[PDB]
Amino acid sequence: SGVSLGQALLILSVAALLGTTVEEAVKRALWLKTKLGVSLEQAARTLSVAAYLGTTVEEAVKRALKLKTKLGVSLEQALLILFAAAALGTTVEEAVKRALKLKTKLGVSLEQALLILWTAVELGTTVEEAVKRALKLKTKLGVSLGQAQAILVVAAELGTTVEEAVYRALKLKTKLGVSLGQALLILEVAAKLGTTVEEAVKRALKLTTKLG
Repeated sequence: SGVSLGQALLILSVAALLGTTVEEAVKRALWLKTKLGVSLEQAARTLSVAAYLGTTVEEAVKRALKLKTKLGVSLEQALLILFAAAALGTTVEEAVKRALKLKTKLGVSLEQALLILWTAVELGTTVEEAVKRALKLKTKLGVSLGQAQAILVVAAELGTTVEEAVYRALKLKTKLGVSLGQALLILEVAAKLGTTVEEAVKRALKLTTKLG
């Protein structure tokens, strides 16, 4: 029970994505988190997958649950599938094949594999090249693969070099005393909101009750 800064930022991003007020975004998210008994993050993510698919939230969930039972995955994983497949513009079976192809090939989570696939979409590169870049960062900065891919996409959303992205991220981790995760989040949210980092955070803090 409580809103970590992280959750708050995401919800901002959702509010943005839906194009609703952040009061209504958070109302919907907290309503979904209880109705489904998921994390708040997962509730926001579900809102964002439904939007991404151009569907209603029930419809998305109904579909996820047909993939949860059919493939024996977790709900979130089912949502990720749907999202990945959308992004690609393929079928779920194809998406699922490619992801379990990356999962085995690289020794990662299914979730990681999907996200790699989605990063590739955004970067406009091959999945081989995306993994390349992510492994380059992982090593260069001693960061996790997740971080690496995150940085990549954030660098993309900003329309800046990965170097400059890191600079600003690190600069926000020093200036504000956040983790790298948080900084990246903040950067992307602010870019999606079309505001400063300071504005985005102040907005996030209005929702933050827990201490991330």
